[PDB]
Amino acid sequence: MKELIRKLTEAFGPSGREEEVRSIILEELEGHIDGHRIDGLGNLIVWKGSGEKKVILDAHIDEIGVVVTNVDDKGFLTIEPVGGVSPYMLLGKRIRFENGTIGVVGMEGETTEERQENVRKLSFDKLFIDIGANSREEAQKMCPIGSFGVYDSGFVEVSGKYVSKAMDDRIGCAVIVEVFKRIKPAVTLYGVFSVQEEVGLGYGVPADEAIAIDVTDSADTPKARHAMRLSGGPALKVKDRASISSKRILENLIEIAEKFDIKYQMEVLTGIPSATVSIPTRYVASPSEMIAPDDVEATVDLLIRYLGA
Amino acid sequence: MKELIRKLTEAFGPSGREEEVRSIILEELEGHIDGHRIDGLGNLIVWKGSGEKKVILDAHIDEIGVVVTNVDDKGFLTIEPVGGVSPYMLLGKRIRFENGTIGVVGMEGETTEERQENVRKLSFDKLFIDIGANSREEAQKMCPIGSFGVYDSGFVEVSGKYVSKAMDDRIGCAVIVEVFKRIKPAVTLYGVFSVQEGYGVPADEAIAIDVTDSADTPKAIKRHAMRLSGGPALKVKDRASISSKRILENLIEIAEKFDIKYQMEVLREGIPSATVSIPTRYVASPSEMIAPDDVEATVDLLIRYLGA
Repeated sequence: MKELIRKLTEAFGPSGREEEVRSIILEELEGHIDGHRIDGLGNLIVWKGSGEKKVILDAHIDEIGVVVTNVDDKGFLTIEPVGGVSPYMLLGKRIRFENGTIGVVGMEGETTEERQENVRKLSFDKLFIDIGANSREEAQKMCPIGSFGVYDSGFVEVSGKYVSKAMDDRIGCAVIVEVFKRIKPAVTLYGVFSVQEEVGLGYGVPADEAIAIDVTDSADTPKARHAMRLSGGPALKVKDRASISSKRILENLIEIAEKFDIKYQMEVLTGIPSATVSIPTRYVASPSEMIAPDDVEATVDLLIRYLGA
Repeated sequence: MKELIRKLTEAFGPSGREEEVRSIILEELEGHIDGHRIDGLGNLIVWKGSGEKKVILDAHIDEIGVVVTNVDDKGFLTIEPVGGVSPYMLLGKRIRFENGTIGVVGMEGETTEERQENVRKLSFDKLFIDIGANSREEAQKMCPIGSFGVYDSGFVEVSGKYVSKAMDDRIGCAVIVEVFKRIKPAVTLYGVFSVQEGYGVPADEAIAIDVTDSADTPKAIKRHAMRLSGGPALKVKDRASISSKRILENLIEIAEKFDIKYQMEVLREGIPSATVSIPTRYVASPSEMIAPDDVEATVDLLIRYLGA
């Protein structure tokens, strides 16, 4: 499953331009789905099987990033965040744009003191991106205003661990894709690959259950609520104010996991019945998000036992 | 071109399941092309010629339709649209599915009172499709969830006009096919028959063969001014590059010189582009109408411009 994860995490698809991720999902699903449609609202819906129960599995395909907002007369670009990206993750980083263009992130500051003051309280109007252009006009042909860029970071193996950009939520996408690749479904199985709605503001199909496959913070680094750990298994979410029928879903998955010796952890926080299953991830919103591949496999196991028979 | 247009418009090809459209196009182009390929999404790319200038002609092969989202206990189907299909265009119609199955669209609410307050606020969950099934089991075996359907309408002549489903954009597909059938190319000519909307074709120019609304009906949309028998419609894009405007200027001189009828359609852009459109009445209904002379004038225009 390693190559599927590389391809998905490495895909270009910031909130706004996810279309290359949709192509990668579909080509990976070629031969494993009975059909696919992109519904009115930007969603790739795929399906397999014909059981009476209709189960949806949903992961979102957009990643955090940057959008170009101005260009200056020397060809330096002004950027603002897309999704929850911190400027501290951007100092000295390279950024990939849609056309292949690579840019370098720098920070303003006339004097040694002015630059240390800027890093103490860093803001996106003290950053710039350098794409090698010399003129406002040479830069606008390469990356015009409104262009999206992403971490120019790719997938690598650190010991057991898998590290890449955009584990949140390309790993959820990979879990769904690998379920469709392996499953003989006892249900009518939908795979829904959504775009997150921008924060200043329902599926195309009726189903009986929907299971969101997400990323959850793995709080097992230095100086760290009985929270989620890498290699603890998939994190089954305990949501307050869940319905009878949602709670039944959660109890199913638990029983499946115990019955089959599938490691899992229970995650407590501090209309179609729904559950949430999350992959524990270190360093969310950085260029080197980290997962344990045994949790990813544990998660595919659990969903195949639950939906496959 | 009459049989070409009948075959293409009547073909089954809703977004996703276009194999019959692709197969008919290739059948019509046998011996007229130098090669083809079907890409990963289902775009068909064909080529003819070896001139220095490379021109892509592009039309899209998918049509509007419905998708089966549920089956009930007595075999009736629930549907959602695929493309811009209006629930009022589905009242009383037949829908044809990929295996030949035919369904009748009905609307819920027996009482004559609820029937006329549904058709005020009509919605796809007031609709069902009857395929003569008597249970979910019959019905799911004929037509599983996720099955696609199209209008069950075919080609007819209406006093010198042609009427069919999916003129948008099978008529653009027949324009491309006919150009390749007739032309001695001076360019390297590519034909791209696209799926849901680079193609891996490096290309000097690209001309979209589309459908435009013919606003020459009673109380027609005021904004539109294109007309059947007015010729191919040449899109004026307010924001065209020098090279895109160069293409449009080239088409106007061809049409003026060879006495071809044409009309001007007025309101990251890398590959230079222009748009040539067939004026069409009743787009998105089972009975879209074109004038064959616009189609022939469009074919004429492209052949005088791209070779002979």
